[PDB]
Amino acid sequence: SMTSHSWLCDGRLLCLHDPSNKNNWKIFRECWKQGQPVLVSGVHKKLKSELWKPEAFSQEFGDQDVDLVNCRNCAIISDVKVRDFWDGFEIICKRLRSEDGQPMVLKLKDWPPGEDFRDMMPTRFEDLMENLPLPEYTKRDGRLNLASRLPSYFVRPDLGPKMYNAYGLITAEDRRVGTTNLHLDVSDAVNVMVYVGIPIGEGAHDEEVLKTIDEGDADEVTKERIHDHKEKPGALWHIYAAKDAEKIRELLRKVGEEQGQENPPDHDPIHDQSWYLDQTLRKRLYEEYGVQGWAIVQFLGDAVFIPAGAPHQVHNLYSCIKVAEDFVSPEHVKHCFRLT
Ligand SMILES: O=C(C1CC1)N1CCN(c2ccc(F)cc2)CC1
Ligand SMILES: [Cl-]
Ligand SMILES: [Cl-]
Ligand SMILES: [Cl-]
Ligand SMILES: [Cl-]
Ligand SMILES: [Mn+2]
Repeated sequence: SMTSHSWLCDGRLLCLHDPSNKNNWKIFRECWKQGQPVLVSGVHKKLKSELWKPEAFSQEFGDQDVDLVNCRNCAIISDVKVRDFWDGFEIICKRLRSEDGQPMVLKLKDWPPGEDFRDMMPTRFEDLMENLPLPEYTKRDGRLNLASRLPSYFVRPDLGPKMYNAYGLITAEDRRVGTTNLHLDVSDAVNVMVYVGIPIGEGAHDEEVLKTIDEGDADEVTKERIHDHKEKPGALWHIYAAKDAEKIRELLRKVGEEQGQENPPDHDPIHDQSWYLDQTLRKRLYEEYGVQGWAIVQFLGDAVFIPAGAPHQVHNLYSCIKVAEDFVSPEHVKHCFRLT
């Protein structure tokens, strides 16, 4: 039977089922006030699916100049055509290769660049913004979005949205690497999975995806969305409460020292965006510092709500197109205030 919502993460994560329900705020707002992330499923069913395909981005924008990142070693691939990224999104034999002859796991950096999404892609901008869940929080002009209403004593987010495009991580060694490393944002954000590409050529890599989800500490209900309903899983997230940020900094200063980094005792390993918490580090965070997180699998059409100040990291299971919008809720405005 169709229900308003369910619980993931053993009761600690709200999952809303109807992305456009006029009464969603009644279920959402107490979870949000307590500083929890929230998941909303079904956004893909509201979108024009033809606007969000990798082949359309290549045909329309392929001659633009961009930089890529090799996710395995952080090497920057400078000044290539954006088609060189898109044409290998799902077809492994078309991907740029490393010196060892293997196909690379690539991230497309800063594309579209800066605040240019709306100017470059007006039809896509309209399709995303008209179908965001919790529209009084998430729309530029929402009644509960303070972004356009605050003075300079507050850090204001850029004009969005922003697109996040990267291949899936593939090997046993890739399990310890991030697509996006551990960091925090001073605004709230909603991140929508608009396309998942499951490749061909090495298309049989479904086994290491199951081991990554399991070792990623995913709950038993999350493990059922695959096996029972064959939804397409895009990315594995870990999110931590804003109140636990300093304890995470203490763990990472101690691990940097153990590994022979030479950092002043005050440097900020979260702002540095240089760490990915693998199974070993997540267990050490729990056991040595008392900190538990939320392990979330973002399927096609899932929207992830990330609270301001909450440290978070992202590991792509398959090739993902994500679109995210920043907003400033009244519940979390303290995180962008410039005093005390
Ligand atoms: O000099 C370099 C690397 C430092 C960037 N490259 C030229 C050769 N490339 C290549 C790899 C596999 C292959 F089948 C053909 C060519 C890899 C990239
Ligand atoms: Cl908070
Ligand atoms: Cl467009
Ligand atoms: Cl709302
Ligand atoms: Cl990163
Ligand atoms: Mn972020």
